[PDB]
Amino acid sequence: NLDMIKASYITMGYDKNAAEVGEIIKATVKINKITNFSGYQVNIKYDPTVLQAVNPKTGVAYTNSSLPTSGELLVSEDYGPIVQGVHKISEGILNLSRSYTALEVYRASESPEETGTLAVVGFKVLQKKATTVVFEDSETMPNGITGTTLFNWYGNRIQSGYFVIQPGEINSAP
Repeated sequence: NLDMIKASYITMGYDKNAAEVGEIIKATVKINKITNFSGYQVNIKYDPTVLQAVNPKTGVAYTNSSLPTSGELLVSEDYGPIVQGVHKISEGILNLSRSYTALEVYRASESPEETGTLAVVGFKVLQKKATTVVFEDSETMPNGITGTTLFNWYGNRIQSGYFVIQPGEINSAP
């Protein structure tokens, strides 16, 4: 299962599938063909006993309020992006949101951002043990599509029409 694909989705990709205790894998949240996309909320589940959420480009441990590192999308300052992280690190739960707020300015450009990366998080290996990270619904995302909510530039929730592609195993027991 690889990308280069016509269907609309959101996924997570790894820069590597395998790593030693203490090494960091960068996990990138990214989307494909989301119509008039203007923001995301995602809820991420991982094994805290096995993986530690860190900054991907420094290595410093995330707190319950750490920000994701930015992607290619949602960084145009003219459209007023706001970003927030509300985590439960001891349960292995990250919840990240970033949206444009100046939607009228955005709509006026007639140039929607529909495909690209959204967010980069780091995962430092604490045990070289078989482990998976998932998008997963939360009690707090009543409307979450498998732990995801995406919006368009009218401020509407995208209610269907895309796939949530789970990222696949880390350090798989061969």
